[PDB]
Order: sequence, then C-alpha cells, then structure tokens
Amino acid sequence: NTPREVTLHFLRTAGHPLTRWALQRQPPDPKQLEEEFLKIPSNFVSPEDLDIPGHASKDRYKTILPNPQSRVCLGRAQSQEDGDYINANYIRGYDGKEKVYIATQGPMPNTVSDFWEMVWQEEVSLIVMLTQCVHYWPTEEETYGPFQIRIQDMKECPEYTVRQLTIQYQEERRSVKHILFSAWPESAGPLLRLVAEVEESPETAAHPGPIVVHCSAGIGRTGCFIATRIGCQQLKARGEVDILGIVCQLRLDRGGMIQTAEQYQFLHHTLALYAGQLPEE
Repeated sequence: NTPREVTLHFLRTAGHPLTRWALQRQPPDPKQLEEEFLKIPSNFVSPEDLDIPGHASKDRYKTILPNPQSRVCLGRAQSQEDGDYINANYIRGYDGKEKVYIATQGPMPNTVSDFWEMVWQEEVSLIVMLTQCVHYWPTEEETYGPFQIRIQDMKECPEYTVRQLTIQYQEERRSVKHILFSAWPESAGPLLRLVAEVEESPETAAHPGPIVVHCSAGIGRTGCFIATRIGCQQLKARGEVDILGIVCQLRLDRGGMIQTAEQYQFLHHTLALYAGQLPEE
C-alpha cells in the first residue's frame, strides 16, 4: 500500500493510553517519548495536492498548508473578493466530536477580513491567541470589509489579556470573547489557567460554534494547546489519557500539529500537573 495510506493507517491505530497513576508516578522517560514522537508522520499536504487557484497569497508559509479533507470553506459575505479559501482546519475534540476547534495561522493584513468572515459564519464565540502577526483586532473601533468590530471591555490578567469584542454585520451584532496568552513555556501553570479560562467561557452564539485557536503558523503552539485541552478532558472523565492517540488524531485534521519533541514531553508534564490538581473530590 502507498506511503500515503501508510500515513493514514498509523494516525488511526497508534495509541499509548496512560493511567492517571502512570502519568504522574512512572511516566515514559524522555528518550522513549522522543522516539515515539518521531514515529508519528507529519501528514503535511504538498502544494500539488491542493487545487485551489490563488491560495498562495493567502498563506503565511508555503510549506504549511490546510488539509483539504477538513479545511474551512468561506461563504460569500465579501464582494471585492472571490474565493472560499482560508488557511484553517476543523479540529475534532474529545471523543472525536466534530468541529470543536479551528486551528488557523496568524491573520495577515490581506486575510483579516477572511478571518472575521470565518468567525461569523461558524458562529465562533471564543478566540484563543498564542504568542510571545498583524493586529487584526481594533484598539477602539475598526471596519474590516463588511464587518465592524468594537472593543466593549478589556481586562488585564497576570498571564493573558481578555478582550470582549462585538462583531457587527448590517443589523446583526454578536459577542466574541478574545484571550491573548503572553508567555509562549517555562512552566505549565499559566497554560492550565488558560484552559480553565476557556472552560469557564459561556457560549454566546445561537448554535455552539468551534473555538478558534491561532499562533503564527497554527500547528506548533496551537497543537499543544488543543492537545492539552482534550488531554485534560480525558483525565477528568476517564482517569486515563492517550496522548499518542490525541496527537495522531490532530495530524489527521491539520498536518504537522506539535512540531518538536520538547513540546511532546512538555505535554506530558502539563497533564501530570493537571492530574494533581483534580478534585479530591
């Protein structure tokens, strides 16, 4: 069978379930975790696999491309702009539940309207931004294509900034919550606090929409955050986590999720911290 079907077979059958006790008390050593990560195929799509004319000006990186099986197709809200193309994929969440996250690259000045279009059509109530990219949100009030965004409220937390945005499209207004994480990491503390912030965030849309997560390329820091979230959900609900199975399921939705083995080993560390933080009850 073809190397492409070898890739698909590995990402569907590989799994290393770890009990809450094994993750905390006897975890795989870094050498084993590194070999395990290196076995996982990147699942990158080549420019030859996409037949979407005029997409290259929309991409930040020519090598990092959205998988066509699960990419986000834009609607027709924009007039001075044809094409349904955005560098973004739908990500399955806990138990392979459909469209729980959208992993996307950092918006370029020419893709800012495309980004706000996605937020509107997908009924997104929450955006998580991971950084240490152009500012696509206004300081007070800006118009981006057919969309008007206004800052309603802004609070400063020791680790992330929370903005309450209102997106306006003709007669319709929607509320979107925006969290900007600053420290991305040295420690996993701030990351679990970010996850708790996401967990405490109410749905503000008519129908539950996916959570937009981005960094710059939308695969590295984006991939860790989503894997942490699902991993926390596995530990809370089951008492075990299959980290290898999570990463593999991510690679199927978007190629290249989690770039480095350091990120893989930190992922084990974060979920180990979370396990100790669970109710006693």
